Amino acid sequence: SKMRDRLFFLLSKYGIRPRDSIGQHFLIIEDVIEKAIETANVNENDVILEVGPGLGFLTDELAKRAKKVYTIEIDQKIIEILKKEYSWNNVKIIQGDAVRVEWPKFNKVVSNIPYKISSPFTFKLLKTDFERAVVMYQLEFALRMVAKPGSRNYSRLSLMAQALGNVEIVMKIGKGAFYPRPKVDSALVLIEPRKDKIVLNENLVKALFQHRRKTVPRALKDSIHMLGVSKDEIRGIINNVPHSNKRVFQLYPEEVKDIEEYLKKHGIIS
Ligand SMILES: NC(=[NH2+])NCCC[C@H](N)C(=O)O
Ligand SMILES: O=S([O-])[O-]
Ligand SMILES: O=S([O-])[O-]
Ligand SMILES: O=S([O-])[O-]
Ligand SMILES: O=S([O-])[O-]
Ligand SMILES: O=S([O-])[O-]
Ligand SMILES: O=S([O-])[O-]
Ligand SMILES: [Zn+2]
Ligand SMILES: [Zn+2]
Ligand SMILES: [Zn+2]
Ligand SMILES: [Zn+2]
Ligand SMILES: [Zn+2]
Ligand SMILES: [Zn+2]
Repeated sequence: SKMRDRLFFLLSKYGIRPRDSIGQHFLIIEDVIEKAIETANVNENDVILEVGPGLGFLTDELAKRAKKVYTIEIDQKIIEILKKEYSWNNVKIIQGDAVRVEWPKFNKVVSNIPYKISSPFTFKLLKTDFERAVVMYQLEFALRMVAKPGSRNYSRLSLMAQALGNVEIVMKIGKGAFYPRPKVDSALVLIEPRKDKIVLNENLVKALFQHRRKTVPRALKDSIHMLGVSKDEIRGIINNVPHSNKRVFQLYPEEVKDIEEYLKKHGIIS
């Protein structure tokens, strides 16, 4: 393992630990890096966003092919290492939490995504304008992203992915491709924005999917009551909601949109 050795050499050169966070797993196989890049069709005109460059193995490959790369890294020591170890003309390193910082404009994402931020990063991405995202997640998370309405793992993530994106698992990635080796496989995921998006009210979606096992009427009565309004105000309106015979985890985007329009009509959503 050429690149695994390079990892050990760099780690010890700067005397740094393999992880700043329990879920840090460096991508250390060149063919997986190149597969991600080729899946994304990275070319000389692309502006790329990466999150968590680590010791910069994917960043390096991106920089050779892309017009510009923005890479977001929380750890200042990692950043110092990237700056000393590489010579790129076309990489802007953004210090901070990728979930919290403002993103530059980009047309593509090519990134390994730490599991700890997989969910908030993906919700943020789905709300941005991009042409294509090729990202690596833990396999179970990727399977959540492509779950179908009514499956056990269909969640708010699944709904928004279906509503806003076209998502494909391109392949599994073995745990052998990272150091340290994770306990589970990863997956390479391709995301493109839907041309005809189903744009859903985020507060409604969160309210419904708080307790996704609940019936649609119960989920709404409970969530709206907890906002601070009397049950008496909303009981009859909620009892006549469309798709009331479903549990929330069975709802298609199209059905959530119906609920939203009904709720706006009845003064429950502003
Ligand atoms: N495994 C893959 N490369 N799948 C490619 C999907 C391409 C995508 N649906 C598009 O509209 O461009
Ligand atoms: O701790 S690693 O398996 O995300
Ligand atoms: O090509 S990278 O090593 O600056
Ligand atoms: O493909 S998993 O079994 O490493
Ligand atoms: O996309 S919103 O539901 O976080
Ligand atoms: O909260 S009021 O509408 O009874
Ligand atoms: O069933 S809803 O799309 O009218
Ligand atoms: Zn980091
Ligand atoms: Zn190469
Ligand atoms: Zn689980
Ligand atoms: Zn619950
Ligand atoms: Zn009460
Ligand atoms: Zn329905």
